[PDB]
Amino acid sequence: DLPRLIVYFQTTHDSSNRPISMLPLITEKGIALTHLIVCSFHINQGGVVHLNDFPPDDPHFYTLWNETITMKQAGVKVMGMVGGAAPGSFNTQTLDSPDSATFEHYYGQLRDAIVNFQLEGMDLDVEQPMSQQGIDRLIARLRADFGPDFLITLAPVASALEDSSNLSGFSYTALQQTQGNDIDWYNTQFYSGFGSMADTSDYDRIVANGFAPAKVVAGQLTTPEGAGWIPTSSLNNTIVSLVSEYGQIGGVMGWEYFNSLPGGTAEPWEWAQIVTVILRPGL
Ligand SMILES: *[C@@H]1O[C@H](CO)[C@@H](O)[C@H](O)[C@H]1NC(C)=O
Ligand SMILES: *[C@@H]1O[C@H](CO)[C@@H](O)[C@H](O)[C@H]1NC(C)=O
Ligand SMILES: [Zn+2]
Ligand SMILES: [Zn+2]
Ligand SMILES: [Zn+2]
Ligand SMILES: [Zn+2]
Ligand SMILES: [Zn+2]
Ligand SMILES: [Zn+2]
Ligand SMILES: [Zn+2]
Repeated sequence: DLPRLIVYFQTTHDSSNRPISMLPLITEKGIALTHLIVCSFHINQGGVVHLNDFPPDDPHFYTLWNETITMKQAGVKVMGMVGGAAPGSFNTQTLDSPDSATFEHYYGQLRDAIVNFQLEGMDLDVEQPMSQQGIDRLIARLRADFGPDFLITLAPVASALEDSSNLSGFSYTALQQTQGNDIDWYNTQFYSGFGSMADTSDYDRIVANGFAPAKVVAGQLTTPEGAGWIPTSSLNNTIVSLVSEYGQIGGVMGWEYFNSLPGGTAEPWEWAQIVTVILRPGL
């Protein structure tokens, strides 16, 4: 059900090392959260999968995993993301390995984490180069093992869907051609210099390059701690225009939860309330 409202949840504990609850996203009024992406999972050569600084089964994450059950009860799909800023998950030592046993070993760890933590999807946020063969295999294998209703997404930077600047090495247009039916949507990063939601031009260019609006989620920084943040009012103006063109867009994702403007660390759920008013103004 479009539009999706997706929140990345990377910072899991506050400055006092206390868990940050994800539950206000379902308990505070006026939020239509569709997906919560727990991140960032890391594949480590010679190691075990980590969620940020600890293995996901560590006591550090007891509160997190307990809360995910409640999120799912409320109708939110809980996914993981592997990759992001920290290199190591998609190189020739791990998931891009040309050694079959090495690939099976690290892939098996990812598969096992998905099963053990009862995730409903996986976002492959590839921010270092990975071969075409490697990404194609990973997606096809995930699809093979987890079935057609498991969610598989990627997080291209916006220009990577416009035949331009790309963090991932492989081609997203080639990927869409060969594995597009296995990919539910693209968490498209309109920030860091790679694209802008301040007008419709970038989103329209991506659509014209063969990526359906239903599969292009407009990614947004939730704070100006980075490059390319825009006010939600600007986001709204652009989305109104896009909807007039396409009827339905893929939705919006936010990087990342805990300190989101306007409410900050005190009230980080206010972002999701505002974006819900943008995407579903009749709710
Ligand atoms: C919930 O937390 C308890 C610790 O109080 C832990 O034993 C249990 O495994 C947790 N549940 C999940 C799904 O992680
Ligand atoms: C979005 O923009 C339209 C057109 O300017 C406006 O009517 C509406 O108030 C805006 N919605 C939100 C949630 O800001
Ligand atoms: Zn460790
Ligand atoms: Zn990132
Ligand atoms: Zn990113
Ligand atoms: Zn189905
Ligand atoms: Zn396929
Ligand atoms: Zn093109
Ligand atoms: Zn407030």
